[PDB]
Amino acid sequence: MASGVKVDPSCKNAYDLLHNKHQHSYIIFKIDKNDTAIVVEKVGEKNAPYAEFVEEMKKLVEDGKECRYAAVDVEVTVQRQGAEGTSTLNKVIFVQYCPDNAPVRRRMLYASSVRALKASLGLESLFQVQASEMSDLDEKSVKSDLMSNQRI
Repeated sequence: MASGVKVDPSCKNAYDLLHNKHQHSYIIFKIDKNDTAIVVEKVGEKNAPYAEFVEEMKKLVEDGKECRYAAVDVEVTVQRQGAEGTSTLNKVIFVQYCPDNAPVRRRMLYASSVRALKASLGLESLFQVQASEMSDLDEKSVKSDLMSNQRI
Protein backbone atom coordinates (compact mmCIF):
# COMPACT_ATOMS: atom_id res chain seq x y z
CA MET A 1 0.00 0.00 0.00
CA ALA A 2 3.09 2.20 0.16
CA SER A 3 6.31 2.07 -1.84
CA GLY A 4 8.71 4.19 -3.88
CA VAL A 5 6.13 5.53 -6.31
CA LYS A 6 7.31 8.75 -7.92
CA VAL A 7 5.13 11.83 -7.53
CA ASP A 8 5.11 14.21 -10.50
CA PRO A 9 5.42 17.99 -9.88
CA SER A 10 3.19 18.88 -12.86
CA CYS A 11 0.08 17.12 -11.56
CA LYS A 12 0.76 18.55 -8.11
CA ASN A 13 0.99 22.00 -9.67
CA ALA A 14 -2.35 21.25 -11.31
CA TYR A 15 -3.82 20.42 -7.90
CA ASP A 16 -3.18 23.93 -6.61
CA LEU A 17 -4.28 25.29 -9.98
CA LEU A 18 -7.69 23.59 -9.73
CA HIS A 19 -8.24 23.74 -5.97
CA ASN A 20 -7.15 27.31 -5.24
CA LYS A 21 -6.71 29.00 -8.62
CA HIS A 22 -9.74 27.18 -10.05
CA GLN A 23 -7.98 27.02 -13.41
CA HIS A 24 -9.21 23.47 -13.85
CA SER A 25 -11.96 21.32 -12.37
CA TYR A 26 -10.79 17.71 -12.45
CA ILE A 27 -7.56 15.93 -13.22
CA ILE A 28 -7.12 12.23 -13.92
CA PHE A 29 -3.93 10.44 -12.89
CA LYS A 30 -2.19 7.31 -14.14
CA ILE A 31 1.10 5.51 -13.57
CA ASP A 32 3.57 6.45 -16.29
CA LYS A 33 6.93 4.84 -17.26
CA ASN A 34 8.39 1.64 -15.81
CA ASP A 35 10.09 3.75 -13.13
CA THR A 36 6.51 4.29 -11.88
CA ALA A 37 5.53 7.95 -11.80
CA ILE A 38 2.06 9.27 -11.05
CA VAL A 39 1.30 11.73 -13.83
CA VAL A 40 -1.55 13.54 -15.58
CA GLU A 41 -3.91 11.40 -17.62
CA LYS A 42 -6.49 14.08 -18.37
CA VAL A 43 -7.12 17.59 -17.12
CA GLY A 44 -10.47 19.30 -17.41
CA GLU A 45 -11.16 23.02 -17.72
CA LYS A 46 -13.01 24.71 -14.84
CA ASN A 47 -16.33 24.49 -16.68
CA ALA A 48 -16.65 20.76 -17.24
CA PRO A 49 -20.10 19.14 -17.48
CA TYR A 50 -20.52 15.82 -15.67
CA ALA A 51 -21.29 14.27 -19.05
CA GLU A 52 -17.93 15.29 -20.53
CA PHE A 53 -16.13 13.95 -17.46
CA VAL A 54 -17.52 10.52 -18.27
CA GLU A 55 -16.99 10.95 -22.02
CA GLU A 56 -13.31 11.92 -21.82
CA MET A 57 -12.48 9.10 -19.41
CA LYS A 58 -14.69 6.54 -21.18
CA LYS A 59 -12.65 6.56 -24.39
CA LEU A 60 -9.26 6.04 -22.71
CA VAL A 61 -10.43 3.10 -20.57
CA GLU A 62 -11.65 0.82 -23.38
CA ASP A 63 -8.06 -0.31 -24.10
CA GLY A 64 -8.15 -2.70 -21.16
CA LYS A 65 -8.74 -3.04 -17.44
CA GLU A 66 -7.19 0.32 -16.69
CA CYS A 67 -7.00 1.98 -13.29
CA ARG A 68 -7.22 5.77 -13.19
CA TYR A 69 -7.21 8.24 -10.32
CA ALA A 70 -9.53 11.24 -10.41
CA ALA A 71 -9.30 14.36 -8.29
CA VAL A 72 -12.01 16.94 -8.88
CA ASP A 73 -12.50 20.25 -7.09
CA VAL A 74 -16.23 20.77 -7.37
CA GLU A 75 -18.46 23.11 -5.40
CA VAL A 76 -21.65 21.36 -4.38
CA THR A 77 -24.31 23.21 -2.42
CA VAL A 78 -26.29 22.29 0.69
CA GLN A 79 -28.66 24.07 3.05
CA ARG A 80 -26.51 25.17 5.99
CA GLN A 81 -24.50 28.08 7.40
CA GLY A 82 -23.53 31.04 5.26
CA ALA A 83 -26.89 31.57 3.63
CA GLU A 84 -30.29 30.11 4.46
CA GLY A 85 -30.69 28.02 1.33
CA THR A 86 -27.38 27.42 -0.39
CA SER A 87 -24.21 26.58 1.50
CA THR A 88 -21.65 25.97 -1.22
CA LEU A 89 -18.23 24.51 -0.48
CA ASN A 90 -15.77 23.17 -3.03
CA LYS A 91 -14.67 19.82 -1.69
CA VAL A 92 -11.96 18.29 -3.84
CA ILE A 93 -12.79 14.60 -3.74
CA PHE A 94 -10.42 11.84 -4.79
CA VAL A 95 -12.23 9.04 -6.58
CA GLN A 96 -9.98 6.21 -7.72
CA TYR A 97 -11.44 4.25 -10.62
CA CYS A 98 -10.24 0.65 -10.65
CA PRO A 99 -12.00 -2.71 -10.96
CA ASP A 100 -10.60 -5.56 -8.88
CA ASN A 101 -10.06 -7.60 -12.04
CA ALA A 102 -7.25 -5.21 -12.99
CA PRO A 103 -3.85 -6.86 -13.73
CA VAL A 104 -2.16 -7.79 -10.43
CA ARG A 105 1.12 -6.26 -11.61
CA ARG A 106 -0.43 -2.82 -12.05
CA ARG A 107 -2.74 -3.64 -9.12
CA MET A 108 0.25 -3.83 -6.77
CA LEU A 109 1.64 -0.52 -8.04
CA TYR A 110 -1.87 0.91 -7.72
CA ALA A 111 -2.21 -0.29 -4.13
CA SER A 112 1.25 1.03 -3.25
CA SER A 113 0.39 4.34 -4.89
CA VAL A 114 -2.52 4.99 -2.50
CA ARG A 115 -0.57 6.19 0.55
CA ALA A 116 1.90 8.06 -1.66
CA LEU A 117 -0.60 10.33 -3.41
CA LYS A 118 -2.86 10.48 -0.35
CA ALA A 119 -0.67 12.83 1.68
CA SER A 120 1.74 14.07 -0.99
CA LEU A 121 -0.96 15.53 -3.27
CA GLY A 122 -2.37 17.68 -0.47
CA LEU A 123 -5.33 15.34 -0.20
CA GLU A 124 -4.42 14.74 3.44
CA SER A 125 -7.75 15.81 4.94
CA LEU A 126 -9.66 15.05 1.75
CA PHE A 127 -11.86 12.01 1.17
CA GLN A 128 -10.89 9.05 -0.97
CA VAL A 129 -13.58 6.98 -2.68
CA GLN A 130 -13.20 3.81 -4.75
CA ALA A 131 -15.17 2.92 -7.88
CA SER A 132 -14.81 -0.28 -9.88
CA GLU A 133 -17.61 0.01 -12.43
CA MET A 134 -18.82 2.88 -14.62
CA SER A 135 -22.31 2.42 -13.23
CA ASP A 136 -21.17 3.12 -9.69
CA LEU A 137 -19.43 6.41 -10.48
CA ASP A 138 -22.85 7.89 -11.19
CA GLU A 139 -23.68 10.92 -9.05
CA LYS A 140 -26.17 8.69 -7.15
CA SER A 141 -23.23 7.83 -4.85
CA VAL A 142 -20.48 10.37 -5.56
CA LYS A 143 -22.72 13.44 -5.48
CA SER A 144 -24.67 12.20 -2.45
CA ASP A 145 -21.63 11.20 -0.38
CA LEU A 146 -19.59 14.32 -1.14
CA MET A 147 -22.59 16.61 -0.55
CA SER A 148 -22.74 15.46 3.06
CA ASN A 149 -19.05 15.77 3.93
CA GLN A 150 -18.77 19.24 2.40
CA ARG A 151 -18.73 20.71 5.89
CA ILE A 152 -18.28 17.48 7.83
